[PDB]
Amino acid sequence: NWLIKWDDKFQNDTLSISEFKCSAALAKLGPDPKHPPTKLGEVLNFPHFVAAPEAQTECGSCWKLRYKGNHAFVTVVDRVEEANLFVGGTDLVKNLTTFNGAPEGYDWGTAQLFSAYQVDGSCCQQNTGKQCGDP
Repeated sequence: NWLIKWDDKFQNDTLSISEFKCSAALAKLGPDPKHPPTKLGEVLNFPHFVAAPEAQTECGSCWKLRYKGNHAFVTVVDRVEEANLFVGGTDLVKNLTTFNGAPEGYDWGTAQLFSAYQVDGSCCQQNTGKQCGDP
């Protein structure tokens, strides 16, 4: 029963990574794992980013989301404290939750997902060593 809502925060390239509750994990999620990104725009997989609840999702984890016949791979970069809720960047959500031209999720602002599950971080461009493939 995952929901997704959208918020411009998660595609705001200019925001300091300090503004996200996953800031420590974000520091390690630049294209150089030694030189922290300072801004959200520099983090791997930007802007397919979501806030998601602690315990259910780990900071920096990669999740495959499905809506109808669409899917996306998203990095958890912040927290919301509502169970089963993702809040994603506007364009991410708009694209995931458009069905045959109708931006269902975006226009309503909340959409229910068909499914969400964590996948290997390579799906979110992280250097795990593995190939994303087709999870």
